[PDB]
Amino acid sequence: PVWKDADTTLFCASDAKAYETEVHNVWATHACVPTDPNPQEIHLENVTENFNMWKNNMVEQMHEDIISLWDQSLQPCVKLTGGSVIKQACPKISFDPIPIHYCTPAGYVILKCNDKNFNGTGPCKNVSSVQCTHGIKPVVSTQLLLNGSLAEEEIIIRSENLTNNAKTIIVHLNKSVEINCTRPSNDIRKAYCEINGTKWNKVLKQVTEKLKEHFNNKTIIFQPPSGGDLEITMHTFNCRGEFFYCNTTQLFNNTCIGCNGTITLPCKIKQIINMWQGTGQAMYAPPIDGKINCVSNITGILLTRDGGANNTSNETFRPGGGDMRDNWRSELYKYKVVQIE
Ligand SMILES: C[C@@H]1CN(C(=O)N2C[C@H](CO)C[C@H](C(=O)Nc3ccc(Cl)c(F)c3)C2)C[C@H](C)N1C
Ligand SMILES: *[C@@H]1O[C@H](CO)[C@@H](O)[C@H](O)[C@H]1NC(C)=O
Ligand SMILES: *[C@@H]1O[C@H](CO)[C@@H](O)[C@H](O)[C@H]1NC(C)=O
Ligand SMILES: *[C@@H]1O[C@H](CO)[C@@H](O)[C@H](O)[C@H]1NC(C)=O
Ligand SMILES: *[C@@H]1O[C@H](CO)[C@@H](O)[C@H](O)[C@H]1NC(C)=O
Ligand SMILES: *[C@@H]1O[C@H](CO)[C@@H](O)[C@H](O)[C@H]1NC(C)=O
Ligand SMILES: *[C@@H]1O[C@H](CO)[C@@H](O)[C@H](O)[C@H]1NC(C)=O
Ligand SMILES: *[C@@H]1O[C@H](CO)[C@@H](O)[C@H](O)[C@H]1NC(C)=O
Ligand SMILES: *[C@@H]1O[C@H](CO)[C@@H](O)[C@H](O)[C@H]1NC(C)=O
Ligand SMILES: *[C@@H]1O[C@H](CO)[C@@H](O)[C@H](O)[C@H]1NC(C)=O
Ligand SMILES: *[C@@H]1O[C@H](CO)[C@@H](O)[C@H](O)[C@H]1NC(C)=O
Ligand SMILES: *[C@@H]1O[C@H](CO)[C@@H](O)[C@H](O)[C@H]1NC(C)=O
Ligand SMILES: *[C@@H]1O[C@H](CO)[C@@H](O)[C@H](O)[C@H]1NC(C)=O
Ligand SMILES: *[C@@H]1O[C@H](CO)[C@@H](O)[C@H](O)[C@H]1NC(C)=O
Ligand SMILES: [Cl-]
Ligand SMILES: [Cl-]
Ligand SMILES: [Cl-]
Repeated sequence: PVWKDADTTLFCASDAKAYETEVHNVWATHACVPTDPNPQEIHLENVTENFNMWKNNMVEQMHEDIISLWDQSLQPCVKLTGGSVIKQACPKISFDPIPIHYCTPAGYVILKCNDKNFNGTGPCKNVSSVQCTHGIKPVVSTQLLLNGSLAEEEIIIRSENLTNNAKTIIVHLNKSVEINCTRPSNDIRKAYCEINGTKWNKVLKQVTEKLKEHFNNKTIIFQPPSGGDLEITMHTFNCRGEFFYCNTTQLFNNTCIGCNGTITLPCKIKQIINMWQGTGQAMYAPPIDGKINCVSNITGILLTRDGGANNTSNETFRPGGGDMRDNWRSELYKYKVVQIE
């Protein structure tokens, strides 16, 4: 037994099939080990550990991994960084995120919180020790968290500090909503996403009811973002190498709270991108021919609540995003690196 909170350089593991030209497979082929063929978490009886997803170095180390992965894979034709114009080739590559694991070196270990209602902050009773995390797809996106895990029971909200309106709110759905996005073949940048309105409006109600429990039964309002750049104002994600920008006004505004068809969101495949890894912009080539389709699971929402509403009866929320660290936080919340003393 015995341990103390600390961090160390982690290493990764994946099922990266060799020869596969998919850029996540080739990055994990040369940078990760094959996953443990025989894991085993030694359950710790009557233990109580304190976690903190918002102050966790694991998400920082995962962040630099995805920065590096994206930095070797999808290379932009022209990168406008720091005021420079570093040009390149931009071969249309194969893109499809693979689950990645994070495993302690000898001398350290990860603790996993098995409390089904754990919100990512503070005490946890059902603690267990693991050598690796689990298969985590590094899906880069804003507004909506796609292709992740779901809450095991009720809807969990996650925030470093709910009263602080500047701290991001992560909503962990206990049930996914299918997002189906397509770019029909022969405007080649014209695309759309289909969401079944009955599913979405239902879980959006459950979210608003759970959100009500954490704001003194205040009226909960869902409005679209208060301006900014397109990466924040629209649900942005990457599908088969193409950067999709989808207008989600029909989701935080169609407050059907004669409306339960299939919501069709408008989308544009953008070339000039505002990077998430930092710095500035990236210019990619026009989309590949053929039908560009990706069907993903909506498993989380990145929310931000308006400030000066203390003296009112409403709490308005808008979809957030931009810091991919919160995206990794959405799956690494239950994990925590401890060194054995
Ligand atoms: C977390 C921030 C990142 N950052 C920014 O400047 N921006 C501003 C930019 C527009 O304002 C949008 C950036 C974004 O999230 N882009 C994006 C790109 C592709 C896809 Cl697929 C996606 F889902 C999102 C966020 C720099 C800084 C080092 N970091 C703190
Ligand atoms: C604690 O979590 C583990 C993980 O599956 C499992 O044994 C069970 O859900 C919990 N144990 C108890 C005794 O409740
Ligand atoms: C989407 O969600 C369903 C049910 O929640 C699940 O069975 C399925 O495996 C998920 N798909 C992916 C790609 O994770
Ligand atoms: C999800 O959690 C909500 C609580 O906000 C609950 O009302 C609902 O029944 C749950 N649904 C599932 C499928 O777990
Ligand atoms: C998270 O859970 C802890 C312990 O149950 C509680 O003290 C804290 O207020 C919760 N935070 C949020 C944002 O729900
Ligand atoms: C009122 O606003 C301040 C910031 O201006 C914030 O610190 C405080 O938490 C708010 N009141 C409540 C009850 O949250
Ligand atoms: C949470 O936010 C409020 C509002 O600014 C602040 O007064 C309070 O100190 C914060 N809590 C912590 C633990 O920092
Ligand atoms: C996704 O949309 C395309 C185009 O509308 C359609 O052909 C396909 O059947 C849809 N799939 C799902 C699972 O909704
Ligand atoms: C919110 O409203 C419900 C009514 O369904 C009530 O039972 C509950 O106590 C209220 N919560 C708070 C924190 O006032
Ligand atoms: C999204 O579409 C609505 C119309 O439904 C429009 O008013 C809004 O400006 C669009 N969003 C952006 C960021 O342009
Ligand atoms: C949706 O929000 C936009 C502002 O972004 C506004 O044009 C429109 O009136 C809203 N829709 C509804 C039904 O209120
Ligand atoms: C709308 O929902 C009702 C049940 O609430 C269902 O019977 C009806 O078929 C739905 N409408 C459409 C067009 O699917
Ligand atoms: C949406 O999903 C619900 C299941 O929650 C289903 O009953 C309904 O028929 C779906 N509507 C459409 C238009 O696909
Ligand atoms: C989500 O997973 C599905 C199935 O693996 C895949 O087709 C889709 O492209 C993924 N979505 C994103 C945004 O990576
Ligand atoms: Cl191993
Ligand atoms: Cl060019
Ligand atoms: Cl309103």
